[PDB]
Amino acid sequence: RPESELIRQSWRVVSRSPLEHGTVLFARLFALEPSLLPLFQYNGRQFSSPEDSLSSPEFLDHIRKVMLVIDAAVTNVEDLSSLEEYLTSLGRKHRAVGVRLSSFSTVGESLLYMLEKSLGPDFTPATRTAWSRLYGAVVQAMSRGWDG
Ligand code: HEM
Repeated sequence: RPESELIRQSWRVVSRSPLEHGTVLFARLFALEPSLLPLFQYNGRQFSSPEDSLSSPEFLDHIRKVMLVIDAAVTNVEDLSSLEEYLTSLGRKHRAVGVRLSSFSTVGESLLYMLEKSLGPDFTPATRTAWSRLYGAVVQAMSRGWDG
C-alpha cells in the first residue's frame, strides 16, 4: 500500500522521540478538553492544571505507553487484525476506567494535531487522510471493548 508507506514514513521522526511527541499530543488533549484531566490519577491525587500532569512520572510513563501502542498500529498498518484482540482488550480497560466512546474523536484530533505540527509541509492531504483512516480502524477495534 502506498498509504501504509505514507503512515510509516510520517511516523519515523515521531518515533525517534516518542515522549516529546506524546507530550504535544497530551498537552493538546487537555487544552481541548480539560475535563479529561481528572481521569489520570496517581497516589490518588488529581492534577489541578495540565502542566501538573507533565511533572508526573506515572503520567509521562503513561504517555510512552500510548505512543508504543500507536507505534504497534503503525508496525501493523498493512493488516491491523493482527492487533484486533489486543486493541479490544485495550478497549475494555478504557470502558472499565470510565472513558466514553465520544472522547475518541478528541484524542484523534490531538494525534492529528501533533502529526501536523511535527511534519509541517510533509503532513500532506494524503498523509492526513491515511492517519485518519488508521486512527479510525484502531478506534473501531477498541470500540469492541464496549461490547460486554
Ligand atoms: C477515548 C479517548 C481516550 C481517553 C479519554 C483515554 C484515557 C485513558 C486513561 C484515563 C487511561 C488510564 C490512565 C492511568 O490510570 O494511568 C488510559 C490508558 C491507556 N490508553 Fe487511553 N484514552 C483514550 C484513547 C486511547 C487511544 C486511542 C489509545 C491508543 C490506541 C490509548 C492508549 C492507551 C494505553 C496503551 C493505556 C495503558 C493501558 C493499560 O495500562 O493497560 N488510549 N487511557
